[PDB]
Amino acid sequence: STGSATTTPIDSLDDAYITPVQIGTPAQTLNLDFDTGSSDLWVFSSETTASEVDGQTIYTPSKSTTAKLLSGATWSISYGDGSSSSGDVYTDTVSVGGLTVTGQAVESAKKVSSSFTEDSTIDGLLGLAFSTLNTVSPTQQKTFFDNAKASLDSPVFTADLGYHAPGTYNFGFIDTTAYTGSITYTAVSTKQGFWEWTSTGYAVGSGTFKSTSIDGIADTGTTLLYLPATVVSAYWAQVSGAKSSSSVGGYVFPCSATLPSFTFGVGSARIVIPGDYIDFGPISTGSSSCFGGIQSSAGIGINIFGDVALKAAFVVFNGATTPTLGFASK
Repeated sequence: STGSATTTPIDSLDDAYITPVQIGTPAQTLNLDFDTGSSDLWVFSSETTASEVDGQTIYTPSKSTTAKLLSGATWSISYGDGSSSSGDVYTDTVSVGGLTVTGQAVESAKKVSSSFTEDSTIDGLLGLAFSTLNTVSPTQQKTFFDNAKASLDSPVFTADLGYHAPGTYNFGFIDTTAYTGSITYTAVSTKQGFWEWTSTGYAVGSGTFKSTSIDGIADTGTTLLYLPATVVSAYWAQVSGAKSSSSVGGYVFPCSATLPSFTFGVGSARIVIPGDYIDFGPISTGSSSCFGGIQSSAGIGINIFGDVALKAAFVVFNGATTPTLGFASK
């Protein structure tokens, strides 16, 4: 089997991407944030505290003939941005892009934090990291990918995120029309439950490439590129008037600037992030200070190749017995 679904930016900045997902029978279509940095499939639901729902589409298990309470199971998750959610669990049929899993754990939110409530465009998350991170207790549950894997033509999924445009998530096949040149594969460590890999270095603009190992995660659920402070300082030093602002919470730059590109290494290959991808616009409406898309990881504990980086590539998440990542230009 295979599946193929279009993923769409939620706003003009590409702050996140949503992908329609069919849950239940008859289908209830929710728009979920596919997150390769977490491992829970959770939804706004008929159980979510009413004051915490503001425009999201909800899953109502009582209207699904295939929903079953997963008795005794609960979940609770906290993300890197300080957001959180928790609730109980159903199993139900879940389809993405024509690929169906029966008996998928669908984590129904009873509580969500304010950042979720305030984002009317995101109806929940679909985690695509390793199932070792799934938060369901007392019986940990599998991700949609892990449940689909054995049925897929190839045990892979791919992320092809657009810059200010829709893109695609494919399951079970690699669309050889979707990228240019060849795919470079690199090793993955699953020790922390992430798609964790080591970049071979970076360049700023037309500058020389610096060979240096940067361990980090491929995380579709993170907007920005978070790298070591040395790397980030070297990038922003090439932008007149850029500075780190403790009041704003990262590097800002004059909206009048033209940003340089940023290159990262994948083995001997190179992915170039155009400068425009690094512009996240005014810090507040009408400001002439703009927020940067490359930020320091120093206060996180891990480097994160988020959407800024991943949208410059065609990315293969190879879930074979020994997982690997692949990157191609496009």
